[PDB]
Formats: sequence, C-alpha cells, structure tokens
Amino acid sequence: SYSSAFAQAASSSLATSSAISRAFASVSSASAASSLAYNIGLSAARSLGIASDTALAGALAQAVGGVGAGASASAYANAIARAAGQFLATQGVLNAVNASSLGSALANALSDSAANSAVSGNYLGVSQN
Repeated sequence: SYSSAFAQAASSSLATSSAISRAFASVSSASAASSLAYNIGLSAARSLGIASDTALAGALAQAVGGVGAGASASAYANAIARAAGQFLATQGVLNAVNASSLGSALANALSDSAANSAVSGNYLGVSQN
C-alpha cells in the first residue's frame, strides 16, 4: 500500500503545518477550497516537474471539492495525498525505496505553496488590526 504510506508521511507534515490548516479554514466555499488546491497544486507540480500540471492540480481540486467546505485539515490533506498518491502511483514515482517519505516531500511542496499564499496578502481573509 504505497498510497497509504505516502498519505501517512504527507498527513504527518500536513497535520504539523498550521499554515495548511489556516489555508483550509480561511476559505468558506468548496470552489475557493478547490481553487486554492489548484493554485498550490500547479506550484507543487511545476517544482516536481510534472508534464500535465493542470491535470494533477485538477485532481487536487476534485479531491478537496470531494469533501467540500467546513471540514478538518486531516480530511482535505488525506484527500490531496490520496489524489496526488494515485497520480504518483500511475507515474511509478511511488516505490518500495521510499514511497512513504515522498509523501513528506509532496507535503513540503504544498507547505511552501500555502506559505506562498501570504505573498498575495488578501486570500488569508485579510485584516488591519
């Protein structure tokens, strides 16, 4: 079970990533959540070198939209890590060498992308207090 191992390491980092928890709590619509998962997924897919960034990010958009708004950071993180998990399994990137630890590597790419959402300085709800 390479997808479950990838999702264990990905979940370990996504659950310690308060920036990803804030990304999912900031949005209040399943299309805003799927669009965040698309934007952070295009960034992760470009950093990882994927030949179809729109298809991997599109699977992450459908993964987050599959639970919909008003859910745990674990539910969205597991949905992303299973959808990335299916994509990296069909690429053969998941292997007995370290399919587990590559889940932490994807969660680090998504964490860089969700911290990078603070570059735009408005999508995190915004405040002046």
